[PDB]
Amino acid sequence: DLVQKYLEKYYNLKGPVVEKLKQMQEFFGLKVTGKPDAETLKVMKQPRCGVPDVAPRWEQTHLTYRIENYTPDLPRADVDHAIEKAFQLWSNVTPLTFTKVSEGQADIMISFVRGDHRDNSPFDGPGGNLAHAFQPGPGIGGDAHFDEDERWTNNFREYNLHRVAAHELGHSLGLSHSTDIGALMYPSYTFSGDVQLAQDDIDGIQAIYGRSQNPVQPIGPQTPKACDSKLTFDAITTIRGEVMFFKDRFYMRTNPFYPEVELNFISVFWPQLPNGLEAAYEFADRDEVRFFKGNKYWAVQGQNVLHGYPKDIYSSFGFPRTVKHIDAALSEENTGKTYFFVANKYWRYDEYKRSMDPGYPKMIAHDFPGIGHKVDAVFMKDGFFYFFHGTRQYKFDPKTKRILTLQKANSWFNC
Ligand SMILES: [Ca+2]
Ligand SMILES: [Ca+2]
Ligand SMILES: [Ca+2]
Ligand SMILES: [Ca+2]
Ligand SMILES: [Cl-]
Ligand code: NA
Ligand SMILES: [Zn+2]
Ligand SMILES: [Zn+2]
Repeated sequence: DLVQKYLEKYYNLKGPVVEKLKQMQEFFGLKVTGKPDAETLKVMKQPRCGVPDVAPRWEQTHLTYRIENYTPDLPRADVDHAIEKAFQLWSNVTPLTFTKVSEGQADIMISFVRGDHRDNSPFDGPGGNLAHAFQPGPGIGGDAHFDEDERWTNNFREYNLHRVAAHELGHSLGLSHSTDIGALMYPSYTFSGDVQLAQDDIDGIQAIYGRSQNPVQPIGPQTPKACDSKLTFDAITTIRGEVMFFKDRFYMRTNPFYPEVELNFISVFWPQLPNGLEAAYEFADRDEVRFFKGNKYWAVQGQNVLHGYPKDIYSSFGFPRTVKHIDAALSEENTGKTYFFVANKYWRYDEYKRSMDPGYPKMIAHDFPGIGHKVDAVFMKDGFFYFFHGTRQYKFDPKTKRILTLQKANSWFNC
């Protein structure tokens, strides 16, 4: 149905359907069954690149491009900047250079087109297929087509032209789709903060064109792996009955439809949150989650961020200015007491009085023996405190002040 079309378009489906569906589920990290479960269908409905997921190089490293026409969605200058900046991402990590040409036939011709546009791959109206591009070669080789039926933006709203152009131009240069959800070359549209090459993208492009001569040696964000025993966390919170773990740009949480873990961008839920969260907790009575970075914090109700945030922590919680960031936090459901961990110390805040309890830079070591003097992340579940510090997870009883178990940080995951 949807399944048959998707597999035909993207998995070269000419039961052969069952095998193609398994291949699709493998690609997207779904449970490989060959059957169309609700998550599989969710993925199939995601806006994405029109290039298939299943099956060279420009000879020269100096390439030209031409923007044949411009979407009325944005000023021409924003279109030029979005495309220029996309070429720049790839040229930053290779010897490739790109020159914009204003007439004639370039290596890479860029256009905005609707439906049928004369190359055997028609677009499909708003959503679905957002764009496609052709592998290196003569004629239409290199060319990138954007579906004009999309609403193109220059910000976080769907769909950011710069983000999609960086992906399309990857194809133009010889790349194919990645299974890494952190990569620009992932098939489905994603957006998180500033568009950048993941390490997977850098590795893939350099394996075709080589490294740049820049003494830096540009690096990109690596995508966390749930079953990597070296996995550590930025922050963790309970949220409406489940536990969400945060690392860099991503959240992880258990999910029956994914064998190890559901891993996706934080921006799927909360685009306005900054990159690199430091702590998070739920205030259950207000149906609210709060995220901390530096001296600022953001409040959130389900998938929506509240107004007026960020707010600073000094005015809101009454920390002294000496506190420059918080390391971890949890709010205990039946008390309204929030514990904020800051290096080797902790504070207790009363949410209903909206002030710190008396007596409160206390030492973590005095009241939480055995977990060490620093906390990466913490949450509460069934009255226990689950402290994370590096690769180590402590299940700590606040009643007896004892460490029950000590496991890997990734132990909640089906590994
Ligand atoms: Ca479309
Ligand atoms: Ca061309
Ligand atoms: Ca448009
Ligand atoms: Ca932290
Ligand atoms: Cl935390
Ligand atoms: Na927390
Ligand atoms: Zn693509
Ligand atoms: Zn086309």
